Amino acid sequence: VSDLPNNCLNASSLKCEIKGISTYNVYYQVENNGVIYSCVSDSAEGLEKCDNSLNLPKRFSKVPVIPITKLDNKRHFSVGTKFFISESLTQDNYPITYNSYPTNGTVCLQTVKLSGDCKITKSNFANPYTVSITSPEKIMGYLIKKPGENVEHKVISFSGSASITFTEEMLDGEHNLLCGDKSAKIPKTN
Amino acid sequence: DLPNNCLNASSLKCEIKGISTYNVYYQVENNGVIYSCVSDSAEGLEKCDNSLNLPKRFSKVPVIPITKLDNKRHFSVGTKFFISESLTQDNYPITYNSYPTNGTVCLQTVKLSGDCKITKSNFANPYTVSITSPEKIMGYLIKKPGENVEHKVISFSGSASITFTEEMLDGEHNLLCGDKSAKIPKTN
Ligand SMILES: *[C@@H]1O[C@H](CO)[C@@H](O[C@@H]2O[C@H](CO)[C@@H](O)[C@H](O)[C@H]2NC(C)=O)[C@H](O)[C@H]1NC(C)=O
Ligand SMILES: *[C@@H]1O[C@H](CO)[C@@H](O[C@@H]2O[C@H](CO)[C@@H](O)[C@H](O)[C@H]2NC(C)=O)[C@H](O)[C@H]1NC(C)=O
Ligand SMILES: *[C@@H]1O[C@H](CO)[C@@H](O)[C@H](O)[C@H]1NC(C)=O
Ligand SMILES: *[C@@H]1O[C@H](CO)[C@@H](O)[C@H](O)[C@H]1NC(C)=O
Repeated sequence: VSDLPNNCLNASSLKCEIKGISTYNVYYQVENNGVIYSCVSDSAEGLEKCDNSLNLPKRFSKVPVIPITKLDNKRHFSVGTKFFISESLTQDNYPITYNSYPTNGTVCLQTVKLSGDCKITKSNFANPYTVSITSPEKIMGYLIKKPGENVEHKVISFSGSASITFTEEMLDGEHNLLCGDKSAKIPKTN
Repeated sequence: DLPNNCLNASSLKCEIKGISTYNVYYQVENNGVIYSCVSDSAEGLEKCDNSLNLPKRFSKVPVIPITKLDNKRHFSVGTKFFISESLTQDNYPITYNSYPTNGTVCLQTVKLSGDCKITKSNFANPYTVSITSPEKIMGYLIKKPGENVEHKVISFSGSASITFTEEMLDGEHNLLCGDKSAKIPKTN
């Protein structure tokens, strides 16, 4: 029971400090016996007493996201930010634990986009403004977004299948339905 | 200007800050002010400090950061620089491939990306497969998990014929192409 990564787990038992809050995970370090451990988690549990825990959300959405690498489709696909492990630019890779995985590296904060398999179809059952989204993965996210908006905390998580009926404000020619790695233009009403 | 001083290292005091497998991160000085820079073009940087291992060309196959640390050993094809956000809310101006922005530079272990289909065509050599891809350029590599093979990645357009070597026929090498991986079988 080698418990190196465990130090990040009991943080209800240690002096803790949040260093950063992203849309989908938290960046914090904890002290034990004078040694500092860096941690990244997608779970907000037990971090209430940490310093800088003021804006710690109720829970984190667990939808699959990946970094946006082409900067010009940032406005289109952005759904917030997340913390990632990366390599040090000065080779000072320090020990750090990511979602209870021990590793070496540093912390990167990056704007992210939805990802994963999501099937989009137009439904027979209601109307051309009702769509069905399905996914073989445990959790899949979708977001309806006009480019440039800040609707980052409106990612909806679903398991297996869901149905959406577009509102009228969405039925201009500028709203896109983002689901997993997919983007589909939402039609104009008339 | 935002990209001007930075597409202009040949005439200025340049300094390379890092060289990844697929691009270079440098900075330039003009009239006393420093400008950060990220380019996948090696040209014009010869005069920069720390230029010894600056390659002739950077491969331009699409690559994206590995987000699940577990399957790093299997898919890794080197490292690349990317723009990120300041953790301390101090975002400075950077030019990425002549695209100007605010942010921070990140260095991330990277994997192959894009659409690639592994179809084993009927040929005369048992060890020859055909790969297809609709993208303008696509990349592939033969590696065994953990193999430190970077700069062994191959560009191709439309299609390509891969003729396996002997060593690759241990059941431990994978055909990485785009976002696809396939296991090279044991044959005797
Ligand atoms: C992270 O890096 C450390 C080294 O800083 C690795 O831990 C061992 O550290 C000793 C120093 O006492 C080195 O001599 C060893 O080479 C390292 N062990 C091994 C097996 O490589 C550690 O393994 C690295 N990875 C993780 C997940 O901690
Ligand atoms: C993001 O980048 C823009 C680039 O135009 C910044 O805008 C100006 O940047 C120059 C230096 O690059 C400063 O001297 C100006 O004071 C900036 N402000 C304006 C209004 O032009 C901008 O400050 C950067 N940051 C943000 C949050 O947009
Ligand atoms: C660490 O402490 C937490 C309670 O804050 C508990 O969930 C966990 O089981 C503890 N682990 C060990 C090894 O004591
Ligand atoms: C960059 O360098 C050239 C070198 O002749 C210089 O004249 C000018 O400042 C810049 N030119 C361009 C096209 O950016």
